[PDB]
Amino acid sequence: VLPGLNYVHSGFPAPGLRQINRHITGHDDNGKSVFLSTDHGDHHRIMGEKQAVANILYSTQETPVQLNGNVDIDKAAKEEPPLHYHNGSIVRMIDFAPAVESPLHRAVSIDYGIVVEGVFKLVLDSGEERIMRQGDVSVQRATAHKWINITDNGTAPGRMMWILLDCHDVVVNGQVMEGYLGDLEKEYV
Amino acid sequence: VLPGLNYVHSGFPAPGLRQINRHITGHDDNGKSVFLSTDHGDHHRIMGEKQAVANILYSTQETPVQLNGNVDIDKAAKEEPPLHYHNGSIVRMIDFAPAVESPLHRAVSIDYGIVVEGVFKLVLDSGEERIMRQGDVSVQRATAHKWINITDNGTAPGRMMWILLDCHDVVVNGQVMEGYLGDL
Amino acid sequence: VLPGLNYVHSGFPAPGLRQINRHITGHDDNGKSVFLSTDHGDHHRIMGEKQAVANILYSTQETPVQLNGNVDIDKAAKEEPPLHYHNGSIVRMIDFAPAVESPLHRAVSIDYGIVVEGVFKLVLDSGEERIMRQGDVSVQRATAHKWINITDNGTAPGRMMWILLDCHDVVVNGQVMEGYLGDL
Amino acid sequence: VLPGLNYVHSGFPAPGLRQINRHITGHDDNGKSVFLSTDHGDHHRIMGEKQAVANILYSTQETPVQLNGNVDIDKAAKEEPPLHYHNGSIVRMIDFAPAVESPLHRAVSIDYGIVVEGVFKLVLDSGEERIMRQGDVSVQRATAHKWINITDNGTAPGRMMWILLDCHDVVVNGQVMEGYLG
Amino acid sequence: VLPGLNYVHSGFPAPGLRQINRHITGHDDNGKSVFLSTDHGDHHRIMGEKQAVANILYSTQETPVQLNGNVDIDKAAKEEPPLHYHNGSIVRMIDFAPAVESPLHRAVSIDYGIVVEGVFKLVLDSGEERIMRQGDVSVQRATAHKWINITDNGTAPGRMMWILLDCHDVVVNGQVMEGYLGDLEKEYV
Amino acid sequence: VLPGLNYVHSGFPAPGLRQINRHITGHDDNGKSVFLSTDHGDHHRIMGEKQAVANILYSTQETPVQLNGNVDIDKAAKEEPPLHYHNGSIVRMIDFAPAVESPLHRAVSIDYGIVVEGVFKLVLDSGEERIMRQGDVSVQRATAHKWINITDNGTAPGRMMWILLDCHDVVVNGQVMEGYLGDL
Repeated sequence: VLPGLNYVHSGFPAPGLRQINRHITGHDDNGKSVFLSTDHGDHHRIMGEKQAVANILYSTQETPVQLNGNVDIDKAAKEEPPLHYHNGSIVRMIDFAPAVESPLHRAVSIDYGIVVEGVFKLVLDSGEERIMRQGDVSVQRATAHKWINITDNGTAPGRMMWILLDCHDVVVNGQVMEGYLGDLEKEYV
Repeated sequence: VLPGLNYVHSGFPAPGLRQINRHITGHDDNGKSVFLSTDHGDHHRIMGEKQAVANILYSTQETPVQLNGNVDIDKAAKEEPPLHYHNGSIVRMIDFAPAVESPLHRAVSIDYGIVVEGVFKLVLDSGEERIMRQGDVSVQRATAHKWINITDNGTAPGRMMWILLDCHDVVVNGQVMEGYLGDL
Repeated sequence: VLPGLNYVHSGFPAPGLRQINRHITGHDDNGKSVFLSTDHGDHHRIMGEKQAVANILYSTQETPVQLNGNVDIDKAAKEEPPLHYHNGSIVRMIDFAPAVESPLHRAVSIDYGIVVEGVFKLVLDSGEERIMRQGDVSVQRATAHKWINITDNGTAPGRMMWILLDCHDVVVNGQVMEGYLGDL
Repeated sequence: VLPGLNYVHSGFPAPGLRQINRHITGHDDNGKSVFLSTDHGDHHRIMGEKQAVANILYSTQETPVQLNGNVDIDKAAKEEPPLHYHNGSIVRMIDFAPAVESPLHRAVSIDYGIVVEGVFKLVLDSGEERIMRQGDVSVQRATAHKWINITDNGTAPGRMMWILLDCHDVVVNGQVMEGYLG
Repeated sequence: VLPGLNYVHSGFPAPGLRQINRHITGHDDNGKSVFLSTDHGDHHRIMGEKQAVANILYSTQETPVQLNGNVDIDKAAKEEPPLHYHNGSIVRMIDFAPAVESPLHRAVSIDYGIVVEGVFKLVLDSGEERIMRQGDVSVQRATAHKWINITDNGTAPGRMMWILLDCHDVVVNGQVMEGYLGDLEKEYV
Repeated sequence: VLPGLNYVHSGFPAPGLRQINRHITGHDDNGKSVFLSTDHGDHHRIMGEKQAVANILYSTQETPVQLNGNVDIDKAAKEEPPLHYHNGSIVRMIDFAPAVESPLHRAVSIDYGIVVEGVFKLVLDSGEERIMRQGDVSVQRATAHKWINITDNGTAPGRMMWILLDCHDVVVNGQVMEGYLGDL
């Protein structure tokens, strides 16, 4: 019995989770600050056997970010970003079906994670774990981890949000700690 | 009478809001991923007349981030960051006392904002406004803006979180839109 | 200014409200009771200027209900039902944008209503009114009424669910109280 | 050992669940739509060894419903309805004590069910199941089933509401699927 | 318009508020500690025009309390208690209909109060005021005050609990701050 | 492993629970009722290996309480109170870390306890148990017991509040039911 099989029958948001509002601000051609768009995000991707849906709320591809000509908005909208942009950022929101586990993986990236709804178990490859509840924040520094939805004893969906930044390769005793994705590689090709 | 006057009496968290847990992961000498610390953030700063309190959960000063020797941790904890870091990031959580309202201002920054708890009204300098409830996200693109806590008709506290990133100067029709800190 | 202009930007569900699961049971080869469908409902209809979205959870067009060969399933899915079915039922769920309110209307219908999420004001053409919160239940006996979403002082979406049954024309003082659809 | 033994100690509502409002509208003598009632429902019945309590919010005994002279209100309040009405409807609300199970049963009836509070498990006679959280909707088409209240790992109460309508008898492979009460 | 007119149609609890569980413990004839009762409280009382309902969870009429022979249980169930007991305690829970105000009054007793559900406003005779949300605690030291239910802009019910203990008379510069109940004398003894 | 080991890293409130407002009223020099203080309680005390934290909201030391000259306020602030006060009262609030248990103990006092947030299990020395959810009240009459935090399957913090009053020694079969603190 695979957890969360076919739970996500309508893309984002997953059943039991609220639809969201993404506001994007900008400047008109008279210098006034205006609201450019209100939507449900972008680049909704169904993951696993319909066990989770991802939602890319924004992305940047350069540092510092160029906002003139609304170039940043169109680079974010015209292409589905990969796991992680070099010298840039991605804001990734994921809806988890009940009891759904992500594979133990490592992205070479510093990742600010915040639980938006539910309870999540952050497990590392050393066995160490932390239970993270709503509002809890993590600073994942290119470490090997897996995320586990444990909301209501594995019967409720949960939602998490990540802001992924670029990092240099972590070296420990002259050895580069290599990034790997396991079963998550099929979800970003 | 000033909104939120002497509401925050014990720093972070503000009355009515929950204490947080911040987890920072790292690497041990053998090469396994380990949890380096669990705490309530860093560099708490009272704002206004005890009308708010800020919480700096992390910050980076270069891109790509240098993680070796835990130097990112050291820089993040050594000194309180300014409004915004060139070629870097800041995670800033803020608790608002009831009905507390920020000054109209512009930071030359792109800001990812999420409403962690409460109901906030985002006001831009053109009068355009959007009410933001828990879970709603904004991409503030170097815009002159104002944040208003309106949770439960101005009787409850609210909490926001921003991730502030470095951007180039926004130039509209030849004129640099310069950022002002302002005051109400 | 319209109460909910362009709030519902992605159909059902409305922003701030949860996606649902609709489960339909049935019988298989050898008379085992099984699940036939788990979906988001059927017959989504944007109402107003994206001020509301309606969801038809189920409907029947006859009494008693004919279930053999799954004909009630086919009828319920093959065509979007009207306001109400003669000799039938409709399970219609509606999401209201903030402060959105229905026009003063009458249906020749006995409607069971339950507030699923939010707070609503039910006003009759007499002026009498009642505030209904979650779990509260209404039996509208072919009366002329309004529904006003008032959740969080007009800043939060709400959701109602109705079961609409057919009824005979109500007659007062020899007058048939004619149903009218008001504005919408 | 019994899941909800002696939990419901004051009728409706059960400990941990909210008291409700039921509003019934009607017409006065000059045609104005007015409110006739505000109460806690009707025909409250304790079930089992005080493991649950039912609340009948309304019922109709004919289709289409006859509203004139308020004879429907009279019929709905004068006698406790049975499990279901022929050519009729019943709105039944049930507060489940923690972990309380419903017996495996079948009624010849189409039931619209909505979780009002808590988390329930819907098990059918073939073993298949679906977990239903607040706001989820089920259409029970004369199938054999049970309801298990699993709210907060069996330590919290939950509340369901059903609208039971009449159906024709279900025949599969020439056999009429009989009802039973387990 | 009377704020909570005919809102409490079925006594305790008020519509929109939860029925409760009061557990009372004691000792068996063998010295082991046991649960003596589980119920919805005692001495339910409708206040005003079905505008509120009180629920007296327990009371004591002596200091220190005598628990032998269960005489404190019988004394608490035998009579409905007055506003406050001399040399004793009263745990009074009150369900407020939406927007219901208590009258300005002064009970000569120190009252611990906690908001159980909703948002209440505590206004004092000088006009000073505090908004009290679920979880907040007030220590009422024989002051003249009034409680206002403002839950969800006066459209939702709320619930307060109090523990009323005996105090001496408050004397300010020779003057006795005398008790008075205003409109609330209707609802006691 | 020890439940809640090092969970409460920043005193009161524990991570996951809200900061509180304690309001104390009194009289000014003219005889008007005014608010004397708005704070987070008093006498915060960590318990166990950072597994819980207690917050003494108020206390009295005499019956009836003396309030003139604010003597009761001073007596409540100047000393951290013991387990219970003779002829007096203690309002004790305690924040439990996930899955945290108190030892089987007896205090010779009558305790008015309410669940502020979470779910607790009250186990008595006879093995009988009750599950108490938010808003439920217990009257403890000098009985041997223990408190278990079972909030969200042992993974969430909980909060109780007691009011302890003095009581005469309980005698059962000519033997005094001695109080004891216990050892896990």
